[PDB]
Amino acid sequence: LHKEPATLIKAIDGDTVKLMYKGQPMTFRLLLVDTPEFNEKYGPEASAFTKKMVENAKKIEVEFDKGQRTDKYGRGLAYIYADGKMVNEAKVRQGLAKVAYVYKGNNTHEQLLRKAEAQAKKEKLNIWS
Ligand SMILES: Cc1cn([C@H]2C[C@H](OP(=O)(O)O)[C@@H](COP(=O)(O)O)O2)c(=O)[nH]c1=O
Ligand SMILES: [Ca+2]
Repeated sequence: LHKEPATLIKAIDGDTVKLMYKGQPMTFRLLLVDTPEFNEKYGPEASAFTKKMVENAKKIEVEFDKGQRTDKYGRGLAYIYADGKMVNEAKVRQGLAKVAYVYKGNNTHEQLLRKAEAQAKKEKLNIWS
């Protein structure tokens, strides 16, 4: 895969970010993850962690997978990096999201994320406690 530049417009919530990609505003849904809704347990915690990761970053990057790049709602589908650290992976790694929505063709980082979730469990970290 390959990374592309982008800039933050707005950190919406756990699983979505609005970015300027190719000079155009676009909302991205993070691939391979499901964050607890704002009103569920760990929701506000999961949300802050995500927001701050993209807001504190000096450089945001977009990385599409080998399949569809947009979902049915018109959201871009990608792995997002903050100063070279993958946001999708970091969220799962700290027990603030679960690997989910693994679709044929967009699963390049599936095993890396599942290892992060296994590691987060070994520690009953956040959502695993
Ligand atoms: C992450 C992801 C979500 N989706 C769709 C499936 C779900 O459809 P439904 O709206 O019918 O449930 C929806 C959930 O995204 P959210 O978890 O943001 O709500 O987004 C994809 O199609 N591909 C993806 O890679
Ligand atoms: Ca969600």
